[PDB]
Amino acid sequence: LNYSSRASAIPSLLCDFYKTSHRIMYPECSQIIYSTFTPRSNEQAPYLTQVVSFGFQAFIIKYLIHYFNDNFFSRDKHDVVTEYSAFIEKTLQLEDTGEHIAKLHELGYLPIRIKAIPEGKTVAIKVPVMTIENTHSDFFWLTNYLETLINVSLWQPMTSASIAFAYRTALIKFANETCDNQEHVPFQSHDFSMRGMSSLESAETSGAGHLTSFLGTDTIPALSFVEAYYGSSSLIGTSIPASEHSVMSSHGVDELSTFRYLMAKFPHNMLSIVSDTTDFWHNITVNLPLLKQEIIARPENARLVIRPDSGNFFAIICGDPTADTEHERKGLIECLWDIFGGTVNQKGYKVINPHIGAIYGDGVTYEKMFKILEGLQAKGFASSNIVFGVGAQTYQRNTRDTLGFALKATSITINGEEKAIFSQKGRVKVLSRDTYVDGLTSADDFSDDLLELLFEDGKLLRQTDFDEIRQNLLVSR
Amino acid sequence: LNYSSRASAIPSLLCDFYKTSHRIMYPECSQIIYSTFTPRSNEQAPYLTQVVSFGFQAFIIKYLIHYFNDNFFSRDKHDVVTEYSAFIEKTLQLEDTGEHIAKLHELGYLPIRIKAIPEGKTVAIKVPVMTIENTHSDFFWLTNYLETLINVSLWQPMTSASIAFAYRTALIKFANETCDNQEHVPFQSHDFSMRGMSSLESAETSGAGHLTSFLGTDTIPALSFVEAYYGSSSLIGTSIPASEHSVMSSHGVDELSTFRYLMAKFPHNMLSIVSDTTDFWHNITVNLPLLKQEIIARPENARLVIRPDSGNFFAIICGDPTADTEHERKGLIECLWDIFGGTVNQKGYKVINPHIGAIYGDGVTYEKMFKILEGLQAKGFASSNIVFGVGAQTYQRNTRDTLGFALKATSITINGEEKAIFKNPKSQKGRVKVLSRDTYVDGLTSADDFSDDLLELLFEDGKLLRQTDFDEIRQNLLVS
Ligand SMILES: NC(=O)c1cccnc1
Ligand SMILES: NC(=O)c1cccnc1
Ligand SMILES: NC(=O)c1cccnc1
Ligand SMILES: NC(=O)c1cccnc1
Repeated sequence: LNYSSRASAIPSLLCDFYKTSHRIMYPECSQIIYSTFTPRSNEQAPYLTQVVSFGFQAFIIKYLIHYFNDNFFSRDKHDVVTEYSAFIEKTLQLEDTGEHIAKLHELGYLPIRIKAIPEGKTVAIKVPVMTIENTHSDFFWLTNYLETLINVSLWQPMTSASIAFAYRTALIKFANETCDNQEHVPFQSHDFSMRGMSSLESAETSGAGHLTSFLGTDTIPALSFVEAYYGSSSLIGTSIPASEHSVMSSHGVDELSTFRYLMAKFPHNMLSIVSDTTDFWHNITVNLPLLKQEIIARPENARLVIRPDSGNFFAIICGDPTADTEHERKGLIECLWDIFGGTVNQKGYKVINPHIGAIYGDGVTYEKMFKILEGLQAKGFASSNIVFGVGAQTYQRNTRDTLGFALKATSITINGEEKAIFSQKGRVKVLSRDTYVDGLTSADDFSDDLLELLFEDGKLLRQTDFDEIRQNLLVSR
Repeated sequence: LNYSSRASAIPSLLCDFYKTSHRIMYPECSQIIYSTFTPRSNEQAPYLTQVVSFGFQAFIIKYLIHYFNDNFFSRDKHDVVTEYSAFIEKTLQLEDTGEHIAKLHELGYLPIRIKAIPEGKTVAIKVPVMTIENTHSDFFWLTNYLETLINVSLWQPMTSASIAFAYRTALIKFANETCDNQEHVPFQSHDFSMRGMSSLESAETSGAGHLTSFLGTDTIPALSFVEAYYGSSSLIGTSIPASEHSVMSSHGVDELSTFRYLMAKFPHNMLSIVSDTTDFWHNITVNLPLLKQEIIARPENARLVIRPDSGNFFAIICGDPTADTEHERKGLIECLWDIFGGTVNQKGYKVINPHIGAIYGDGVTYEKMFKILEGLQAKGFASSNIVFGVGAQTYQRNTRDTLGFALKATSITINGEEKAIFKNPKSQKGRVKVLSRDTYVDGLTSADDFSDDLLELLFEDGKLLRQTDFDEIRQNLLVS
């Protein structure tokens, strides 16, 4: 959209250094490189059984169209080539005249053709999600030249999106046993991760990935990102006012006043109050009873949400048999049940008085979330009683090997002959969610391909919005 | 910095959402918020015993100066404020006039004062590396508001630089035991990580951190990133021509031909050839002897470097005693020793013929690198015989909890009184002064001394007050 960052990365050198040397290492009369992008393995995260296609549109627009147009094709040819040549002389000591860079510049666009799975659709592990190839014989080198830029910018949004989807899967499973409806699920995983992401750019694409399965986020720039590259008719994401530790302790030690003060500031909004700044169980067992009348007086769409931020994840929410105190043996959810109202649903699980709520957002991971819900189900509490603030220990603590993303070349054309290069071999076609076929030539029939032409020769050929992406994911279930 | 990328982040909403609700939550007559950025623990990575200060200068310039000048202060004001109000309107159903945003805009600069450890200096775990506060009473909320952007963009460069330092420390330690000199050390950790970083921005700052201790990198944007924000007189980074699997297999299964083809293409440069596309040990035990004559004829400055990319990291390099074949029972390094020349140095370790080299860059981690070097020294091989391609399993496989980074507010001024704020569910209180490398004092007020503070004033009221270049950073780190 209408803002801008100053950049240093040279468009024609947006790669691993060694890719500059590959053009002349290729056989003579090389014409076409065909490559595949694949989530090859989930042994490091077996709960990720579906890979959610997400991020391509943003990547195409930001880098392949805008970054190259703004900083390469728009600039003067002589300056761009002289910079490339000069770099290769200082760093490495060889004469590269950059004549291939100039030829590309004269072309005016990337002779690149990309097919990808529609965003919001999902595929099994080991199924290709993207293919790329060059469309002009002189630029065989360009396909793999772009390998570095492709997955430095795409593996994170898909891993985030696929993690979000797996969370929702677990949350729906629990709602089917403990809850009469699933109205709470779009809000049950709230993105907390921004401050712990490795950079703002990683915060936008990972946050955007979370928004494909959930409405709750604290990463405002992820909202702005989804709006700039995808768009939707309704609100992209939602959030609530919430206190932080500095706010609580700046009000001193009488937290009974601070609770009351903060609740007056947000009379008609949902409001989270971090409650462990001084003495958590004092807040829960002493001040919450004193506030009960004021709590239940607030409108239902303005519930007070209690946020612990310390102690063992399971014991705080579900309780510790190892005692000393019953409040510690019962845990937060049972304590709120004792204090405030509640009902029992058709499925037979306790639902807390909807005037009070609870959020745990302290290093939340998938197995911690799962254990907590298993804990609550065992005590007879509906899974809708807890919200999870999901942070960097979920969305930052990944690598390209979480789902095993690799962009590997699988077919080459030399002197008019196409040969498979060595998983997959040759050109690929995706038949369903969990099956694909390879060993294909460019003459074969791709009519029934799930991979959809996306970008070719500088043009975005097919555009989606975030409403379509989210609908595609509903159907995926 | 003569390029630009298109941006989506709204300057005045560039934060955790709940920070927008915090301004009206603070006590009335709040004036100054003072915060510290501290690496509190290395329990998750005990090999990181020192924190390398790195990344502040670039962050200040890119974001606190350029991004806010380009996208906020230079913009309209009515448009900038209306955008903020409308967002608050959509998302909180609350009516915020955006006056505080307008007051910021009328000010023309961030009323912000920042002290930091000079870049390249080093600090013990648990010592604050940066403090920030507001310089204008109306803008207490601004300190709070910037917490999210500060560590979304600063913990990674410091963690990468701190990892690089720990690597170099280990390599120097081994070079001291096994090697006559340590000229090999600046190239022994080569940055492979770019494709495995989570974004280009993270690749730039992590790669920059790597370049503070090492010259070898494949992350071209990390070089030009260092160029733009720091500058350097000496060489920032270097690399060599090297093949990839797609190059090898497009030539087919006759790799002996391919080797000859590739080394003919780069007769006057060092050249790495990935060697496991079809049959690794066939290339090692058959093709390398057939090429020995051709290899050793190449110039000093143009060695061939063999790149394994599969198998067990230790077994490939150091050998597997349980293995069924003699070449596998010894390592790649002993095999290269048998095939090509070698000498024994003053320290008594074998140094392979410098016409041939070896690089391992397949999921390299600090203990993996360490185990391999124990492997080679146990065999009597100098630690200089191997180069490590260090990838995303080192620089992407981190979180902010690797070094325990936390940005906490420690002092608030309310109605002209400074109060320590803290939680007791590090726990600093008040203003901090770093007395030495490994010690600081914290119960301070703004009236105290602060002479000779290791945290040195860096940015104030829109101005970068103190700037370094990449040479000073490397010099500080050498003396460290
Ligand atoms: N209470 C919150 O909204 C929050 C957001 C991000 C991180 N921690 C807490
Ligand atoms: N209870 C919640 O949905 C929620 C959302 C965001 C932050 N804290 C709590
Ligand atoms: N051999 C190399 O230069 C290299 C660079 C990046 C990743 N893998 C290998
Ligand atoms: N310095 C080296 O040996 C080397 C090997 C591979 C890639 N880059 C550098």
